[PDB]
Amino acid sequence: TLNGGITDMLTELANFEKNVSQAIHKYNAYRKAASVIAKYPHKIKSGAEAKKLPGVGTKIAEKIDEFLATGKLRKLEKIRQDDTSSSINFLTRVSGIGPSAARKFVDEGIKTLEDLRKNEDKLNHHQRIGLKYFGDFEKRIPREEMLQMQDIVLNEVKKVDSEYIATVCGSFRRGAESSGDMDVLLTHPSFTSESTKQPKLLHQVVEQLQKVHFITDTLSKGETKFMGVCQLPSKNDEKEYPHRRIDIRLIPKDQYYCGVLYFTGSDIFNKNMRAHALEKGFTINEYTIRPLGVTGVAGEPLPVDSEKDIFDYIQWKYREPKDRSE
DNA sequence: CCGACCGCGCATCAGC
DNA sequence: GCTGATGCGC
DNA sequence: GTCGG
Ligand SMILES: Nc1nc2c(ncn2[C@H]2C[C@H](O)[C@@H](COP(=O)(O)OP(=O)(O)CP(=O)(O)O)O2)c(=O)[nH]1
Ligand SMILES: [Cl-]
Ligand SMILES: [Cl-]
Ligand SMILES: [Cl-]
Ligand SMILES: [Cl-]
Ligand SMILES: [Cl-]
Ligand SMILES: [Mg+2]
Ligand code: NA
Ligand code: NA
Ligand code: NA
Repeated sequence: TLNGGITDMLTELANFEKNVSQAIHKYNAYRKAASVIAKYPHKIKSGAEAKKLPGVGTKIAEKIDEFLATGKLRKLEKIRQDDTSSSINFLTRVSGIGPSAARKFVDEGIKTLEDLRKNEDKLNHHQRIGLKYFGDFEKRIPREEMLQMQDIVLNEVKKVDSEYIATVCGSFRRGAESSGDMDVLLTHPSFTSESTKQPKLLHQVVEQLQKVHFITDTLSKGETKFMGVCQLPSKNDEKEYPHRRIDIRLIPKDQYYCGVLYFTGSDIFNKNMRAHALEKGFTINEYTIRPLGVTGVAGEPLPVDSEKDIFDYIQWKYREPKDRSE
């Protein structure tokens, strides 16, 4: 919040480039700058001071001067007044509707929450659930509620097979007092990078969760990735809790650390760390860390027995989850 | 300059 | 049916 | 939009 004005501005510019301009790199450029400045322990007094941080170049430096001077940015004021941009931005807030779909809907006159509702026939399954819970997915989840959700999931998973290990990751694992959703890493001895000794490993869990009415909907589902909706049970006479987004990722047991590193994030932190890995000659995904051969082709998985082993490989001092919130 | 910008699962489409 | 490109998301 | 070679 120290530099909240500036970071909000950069985020708005990032989302604009992503949703309207469909310019992913400009999007990521603004995000990075926002991230670097959010972490900066001083109240920025000028663009120049900001340019000193990696990620802030000449352009963002100017915008920061304009912002610090007037408390606003013309580029944004104009964008806010543009109907197409505003429409596209709004629609992209529905889960399942990205930049393309949003622009197409607008081409059909479907630009508001009202238009989306009377045109359900024009939405795929995911987008349909996104609209249904449009308001709920906008609410944050207090950590207290994340703890109740954690307890349900672990206990339910345990009932299916005592050997399943479910680990809540994402911002929750990073210690956040509130999370946008719940992220669950799931492992089972029958599933290793070596073999899948038992089928329906993810299915059984999803099934058990739906049975106790925890999982309410399904956006998408595969052998290793589940993307849906869940809701805590409410007591007698009390207003029921909001529906929450939930992701469940089944990863080979023997590749847990690369998996938990990945799911703990943050997303930006992962991008920076993977980028750094490359510079050091490695490549990192959710399954392994491999060296980059002379020809650039990835080599064989390197042995890993902790998240720290991954950090060491790329010559980075270990960073506890709570400090990976970039 | 100017090329790189992390890496991957699922849903959906077009071409065969 | 399949493979691959594209959208969307984590 | 920013950066490093
Ligand atoms: N390499 C990558 N990894 C990624 C990426 N997007 C997401 N992720 C990883 C890291 C996230 O923590 C994790 C969960 O995804 P989530 O969106 O839930 O992020 P949280 O950190 O939990 C913030 P919250 O608002 O939900 O509290 O998935 C990506 O582009 N590239
Ligand atoms: Cl771009
Ligand atoms: Cl503004
Ligand atoms: Cl691992
Ligand atoms: Cl791999
Ligand atoms: Cl921590
Ligand atoms: Mg999350
Ligand atoms: Na800079
Ligand atoms: Na969306
Ligand atoms: Na998530």
